[PDB]
Amino acid sequence: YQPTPEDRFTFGLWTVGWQGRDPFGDATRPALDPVETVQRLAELGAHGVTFHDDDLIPFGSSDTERESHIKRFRQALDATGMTVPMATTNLFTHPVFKDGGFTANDRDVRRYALRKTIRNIDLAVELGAKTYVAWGGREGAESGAAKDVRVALDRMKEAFDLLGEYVTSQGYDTRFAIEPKPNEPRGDILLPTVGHALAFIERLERPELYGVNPEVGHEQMAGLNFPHGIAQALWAGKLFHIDLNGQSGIKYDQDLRFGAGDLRAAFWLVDLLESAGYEGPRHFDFKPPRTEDIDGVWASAAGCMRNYLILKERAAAFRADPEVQEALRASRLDELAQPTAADGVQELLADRTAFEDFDVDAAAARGMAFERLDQLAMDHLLGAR
Amino acid sequence: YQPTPEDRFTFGLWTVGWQGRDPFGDATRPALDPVETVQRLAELGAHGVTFHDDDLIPFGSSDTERESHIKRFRQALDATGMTVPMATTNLFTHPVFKDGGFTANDRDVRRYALRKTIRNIDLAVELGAKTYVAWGGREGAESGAAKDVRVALDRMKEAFDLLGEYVTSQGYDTRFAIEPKPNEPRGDILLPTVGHALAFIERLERPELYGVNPEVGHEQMAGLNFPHGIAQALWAGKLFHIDLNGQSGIKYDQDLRFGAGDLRAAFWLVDLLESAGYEGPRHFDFKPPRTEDIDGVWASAAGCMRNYLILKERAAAFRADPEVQEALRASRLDELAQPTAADGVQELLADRTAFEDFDVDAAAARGMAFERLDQLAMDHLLGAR
Amino acid sequence: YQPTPEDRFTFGLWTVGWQGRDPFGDATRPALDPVETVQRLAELGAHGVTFHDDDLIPFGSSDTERESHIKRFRQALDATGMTVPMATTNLFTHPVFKDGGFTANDRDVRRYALRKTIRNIDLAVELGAKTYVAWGGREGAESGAAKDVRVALDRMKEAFDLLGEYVTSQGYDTRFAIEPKPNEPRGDILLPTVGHALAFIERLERPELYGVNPEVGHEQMAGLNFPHGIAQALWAGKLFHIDLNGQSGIKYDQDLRFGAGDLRAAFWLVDLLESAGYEGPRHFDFKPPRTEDIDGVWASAAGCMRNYLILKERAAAFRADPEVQEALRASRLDELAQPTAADGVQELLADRTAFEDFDVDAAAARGMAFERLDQLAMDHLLGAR
Amino acid sequence: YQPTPEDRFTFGLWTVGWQGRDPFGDATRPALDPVETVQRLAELGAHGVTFHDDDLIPFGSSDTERESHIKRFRQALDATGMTVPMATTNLFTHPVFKDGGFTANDRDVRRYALRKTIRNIDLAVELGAKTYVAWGGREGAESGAAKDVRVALDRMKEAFDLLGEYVTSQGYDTRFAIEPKPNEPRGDILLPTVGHALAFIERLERPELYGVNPEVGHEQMAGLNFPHGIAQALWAGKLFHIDLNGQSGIKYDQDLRFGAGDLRAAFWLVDLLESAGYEGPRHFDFKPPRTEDIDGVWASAAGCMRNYLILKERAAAFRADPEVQEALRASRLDELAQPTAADGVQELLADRTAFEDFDVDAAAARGMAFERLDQLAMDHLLGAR
Ligand SMILES: OC[C@@H](O)[C@@H](O)/C(O)=N/O
Ligand SMILES: OC[C@@H](O)[C@@H](O)/C(O)=N/O
Ligand SMILES: OC[C@@H](O)[C@H](O)/C(O)=N/O
Ligand SMILES: OC[C@@H](O)[C@H](O)/C(O)=N/O
Ligand SMILES: [Mg+2]
Ligand SMILES: [Mg+2]
Ligand SMILES: [Mg+2]
Ligand SMILES: [Mg+2]
Ligand SMILES: [Mg+2]
Ligand SMILES: [Mg+2]
Ligand SMILES: [Mg+2]
Ligand SMILES: [Mg+2]
Repeated sequence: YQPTPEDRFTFGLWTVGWQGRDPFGDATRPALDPVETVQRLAELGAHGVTFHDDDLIPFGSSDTERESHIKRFRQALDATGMTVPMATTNLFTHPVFKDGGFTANDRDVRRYALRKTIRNIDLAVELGAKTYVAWGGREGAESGAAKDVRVALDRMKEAFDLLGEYVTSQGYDTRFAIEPKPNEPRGDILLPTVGHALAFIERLERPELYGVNPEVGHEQMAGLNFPHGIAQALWAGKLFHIDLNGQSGIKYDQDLRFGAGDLRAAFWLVDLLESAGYEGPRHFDFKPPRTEDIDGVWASAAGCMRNYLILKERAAAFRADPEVQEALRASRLDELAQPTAADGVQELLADRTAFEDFDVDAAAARGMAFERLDQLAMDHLLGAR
Repeated sequence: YQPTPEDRFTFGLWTVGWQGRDPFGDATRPALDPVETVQRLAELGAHGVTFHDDDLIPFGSSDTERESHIKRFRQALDATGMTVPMATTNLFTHPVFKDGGFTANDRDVRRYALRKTIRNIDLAVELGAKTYVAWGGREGAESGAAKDVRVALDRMKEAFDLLGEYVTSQGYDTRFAIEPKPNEPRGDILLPTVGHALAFIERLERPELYGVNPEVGHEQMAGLNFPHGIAQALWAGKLFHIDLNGQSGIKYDQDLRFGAGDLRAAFWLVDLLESAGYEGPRHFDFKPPRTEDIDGVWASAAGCMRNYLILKERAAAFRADPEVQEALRASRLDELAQPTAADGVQELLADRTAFEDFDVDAAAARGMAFERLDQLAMDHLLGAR
Repeated sequence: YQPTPEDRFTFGLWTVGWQGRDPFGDATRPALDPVETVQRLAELGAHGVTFHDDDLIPFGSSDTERESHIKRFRQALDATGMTVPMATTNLFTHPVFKDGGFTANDRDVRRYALRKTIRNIDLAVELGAKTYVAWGGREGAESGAAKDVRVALDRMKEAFDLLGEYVTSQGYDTRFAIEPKPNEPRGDILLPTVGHALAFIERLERPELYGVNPEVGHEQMAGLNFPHGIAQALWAGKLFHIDLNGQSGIKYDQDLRFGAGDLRAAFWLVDLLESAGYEGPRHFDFKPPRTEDIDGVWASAAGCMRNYLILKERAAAFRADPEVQEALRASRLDELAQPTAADGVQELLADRTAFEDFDVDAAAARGMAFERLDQLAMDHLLGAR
Repeated sequence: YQPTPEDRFTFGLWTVGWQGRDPFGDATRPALDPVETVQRLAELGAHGVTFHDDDLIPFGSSDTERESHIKRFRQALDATGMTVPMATTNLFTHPVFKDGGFTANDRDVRRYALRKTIRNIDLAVELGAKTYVAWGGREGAESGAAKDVRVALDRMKEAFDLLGEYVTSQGYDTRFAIEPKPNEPRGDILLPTVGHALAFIERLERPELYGVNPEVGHEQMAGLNFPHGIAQALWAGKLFHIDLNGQSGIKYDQDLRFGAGDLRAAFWLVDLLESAGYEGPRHFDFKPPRTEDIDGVWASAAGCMRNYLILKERAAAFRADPEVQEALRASRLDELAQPTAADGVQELLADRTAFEDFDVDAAAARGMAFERLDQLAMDHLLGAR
């Protein structure tokens, strides 16, 4: 279960780099230099790194000091072979984005938001990123009249159509992935789930430029089944990126290392990613618990990739097992793939077997055998098979 | 706060008609005849009624006894002036729909599902319904391998495209509203929120025939802000119907009378429905708590409409108040309506005031005054103003 | 991983005998004869069965029909060597209970409830039950003024006090175990968590005759840590019995088979009970899904036992592992067991190294080494180690 | 609805003094001088302020700087007639606490925590505090093996026992009030609910020196009924103090102003405390949103007091209403107060009307009349009545 760069595992600079501050405490670890992070990650067997502009270049740096940062970073990438698949904007930390970035009530703060973003898009594309994520963590409200949602969305649609026009005019090959989240730090964040984000993308001027970047713990802060949501992102053809971590319940977002939190949901997400051939980076946006020192950080981080590869093995052994292939026919998972009525309406209506002569009760009593199948999955996760 | 038929309040036959059975208990009230329900509701001041085929016509009734039911019902409507704005199918109760209706693994049960639905669509349109709701309460799973979600959705899309073709061929003016729900009775239901349902409708053959039918308690079983979701259904132009009730938390769906459960969320939903000019029925899909006898039922039911009209008054007094109109300018809710960059990209990029010369910190310190505004809403809800 | 009576695995008649009617669903299974259930669970390796009074004797039986159901049950237990370690009363199915048993507002319903419980305490004793469970499913409320809850804690205590007087006047060697649950079938239930039941006991006249019977799913309904809840109850000496099952987070109570739901909490639970030296029943309170026929009912009751036995084996190996031992030392679980200040408050107060010359910066710099310890735990659970 | 000291409304220095840094956000406000806060809260009508040791005296101060901060604070309290009813210790901000204070695995951190608490018990006593709050925010865990929780309940009890010995050896007229919280800043926190804190107290050497300090938001984090939780604590005689605020369901702790969040639970809370005759502080533990400047900080601290006073007035009128009295009788809240069986177990057992000749069908047919009683309650709250 040794990670190699062929596995496409990537991490955020801010993940291993998180210093330990939370609503009730101060930093527990030092600030990590992005060069030591690149180097360490490459020795852990990771494939790449990602970044918010303010992880790389500390807010309000001039162009000198901006260059000095990018250059020492670009040397650490060249030397390691590490790649930067995705980058993003910090439109949440500075006191100025307290009521948002793209949907801030103040018109000045909103146009700025966008200048800060376009500036970083040019660094991302230079460094090789093919996805540009946008997590609108400040777009929402703690009270009902503070934000009119129909207009704030007109604004959000305008801010994305503005970005879609600029990439189109510059000829970049970059695509945007919108990252939904139900709450935290705002009381309610706009586009709270993968569903909302999928529907919102269909109202942007050029929908094809836009997908989602789901995050495990996010959808589970809404008590939702993450593999189910990802299957709908896949069905739409909109899983551009995926953020992986752990969450132990409906509570504040924990950002545990992946495989921690809900373990059976972690197994079905690996199973689905792998059975549907997801190509993108397996990115860990997670937070080494502030109880740890730096050794615990790279450890927590190695554990993210270990559990991915272990669950990957158990999901392939499950799908491969003849007895489970048989168990799927027993539960009629082959009949689900069958068209309900390729032939059509006229045919269905006419069919007496489908209503008039249909023995409902015989059919009611055909057991689904779902439990035999789920214990086979349980033994395969546990390696009792 | 006297309900009149001009207020468009409507109820389900199964709401006041619910006998009191739950996962741990038996019926506490008798079965209510749909004629006594029509009559009683009209005397309460309601505008109309709705129905699942099996509320009206008891499952497997022949055509004689089917006619006998519809006719005595149609006489109670004629005599009262009561209207039937919406109807639907019970694709959840009978033991045969234990693994779904439209996405049942068994192909036979699926085509049947549809015959049962098309049959009822013809009764609905005859009776004057303009919306046909579909609540797929059995479409989901309690375990990961029991349902492949990408295929079950291909099936769900096919089942809806099949219905969209039949209305198109018969020339009916009926539209479909899809009702999302996170869970219960299935462990995870497909299309768990308004967001998911909006995005799914964009992949049906004729999207224009389809909207949502949100339900208050549903989105709050996902810990989500219901007014926020409804604003996105409105923005899309997809709020075809709305189901109103109460929910006191993330737990089993309670179906409390409306205004019960989350009261501040009830005030912002009325405020939004009214400020955006929703035309549809104000439908109460709720359940008189089984502690009640029949007097408690019509009482609980009258309380649904009372709280709608009381909250309606407080929302109009809030929007009307000069001091609150002033409070909205103070929080810059007028600037949210303003285009971010009608002029465009070139202009924004060039603008030094929007990035290069922008004083972030002055702007950071412009307080939002959100709290003064939310206490003004609080005094208006409470009638301290 | 095949069970035998040595494992003390038990199952209520109500669990495999669930007919599958839920809020929106008719029963999908035929009732099971009790005598068939003790046979089939004996053949799968069970220790014995438990029951509610109205599980074994139909409500209303008459008092020769009762005689008969008891003789048949007795003979089947004697035939298989199946025990009856626990029994309980049903104070939630019949409508006389719609407002509660011990705390209904109607006095005469609290008298019919108290007398009904004493009838089954006598029978339970004759059959060999040494624990009597009390789950007040209907005690609680939907609205605020409906229940004065300080006077309801008065009526709860009165009942449990008279029940204690009753069994001590009889010389009955039996103890009570109160089962908490936060909600369902009531909006909120009285004594909603483990901590709430434990606190109530201390105010009873004979605190020693009472303990707690916690369920996995009930504490998970409130997002609590079920292993921690079990540890506080063993710390208090009050874990008299337990109900094992699974639950996928905060929603309706599903009662999935033990092992399903939060699989790592089931790992951590079995590590606790086996380490604890808990020697009461491993009782399963689960429902086979209504998707399942009677074969699938037996694949799910066997799944319960199998999951617990894999889990015991994985937890046993985790704790025996040299690696894990060194990591526990590294995370100072041994320092946690040394007293903070056995040297009294006076030498603590004069210990200048406890404050004045405590170095908080060398103490704050130390990593806890919990991510590495938890990854060794994940490795054992997945059979990677 | 203007407050005055007669209303005993208090506020920690940490509440209006929150600078607004959250998980993803830098502080949006300047720190407040303590002396400015007692002045501004005195001018709004407060009773007094509370503090954590490191709120009044900066961590690391030196032991003349400490002298000075105490003298300045004293003089400002004496200037305004502001009291200091409660004080607490900060065992959660500094990294030495990252694994806990009283239950860190490191022994020497449990010694620095115990000594730090005793330093502030002395100071609190001199200033007039008759309640000492203990919120173990960092006591608990993120992973299972990290904390043996039965040995952590040993270390918790040891600390609270030595603290009891300390204050009785001193003759200090002060009592402790343990504050539960389910999670944040730890994945799960020890003593997570009211019931869990109440149960722990009974095992201490001097149960009488300890009570509970529950917060609205903390019980709501677990979806519990906060009015019911407060009623069990007054039933046990243990409500020593309270923290009032608001929370919109299950998610991170927001600490909204009292009145916001679950407005009807705030109604039902104030009905309980005013009916209860609770005469301790009405303490607000809230955060003005980080959206707000310092004027908006004061519009939110004034909102707290105003909401409680409207609510007291609406609840007072609900209970005084003839209509409500008759409805309470109709829902037999008076029968709930008559003993079930004051006539002992023996005449209960021979009362043939308690069982043999109890008619369960005429008892089951009776409505509880709770929807009508709850709608009269909704009418009072909205000022419709
Ligand atoms: O009545 C016994 C109780 O254990 C059980 O059936 C349950 O857990 N209800 O939720
Ligand atoms: O430490 C005192 C405690 O009351 C407070 O600040 C809190 O409620 N934390 O959640
Ligand atoms: O700002 C980038 C974003 O992905 C971030 O890591 C997040 O989702 N925190 O909740
Ligand atoms: O089947 C119609 C549907 O609207 C139903 O009332 C529901 O949503 N129960 O959860
Ligand atoms: Mg995140
Ligand atoms: Mg993310
Ligand atoms: Mg519903
Ligand atoms: Mg509905
Ligand atoms: Mg149970
Ligand atoms: Mg249960
Ligand atoms: Mg507090
Ligand atoms: Mg708090």
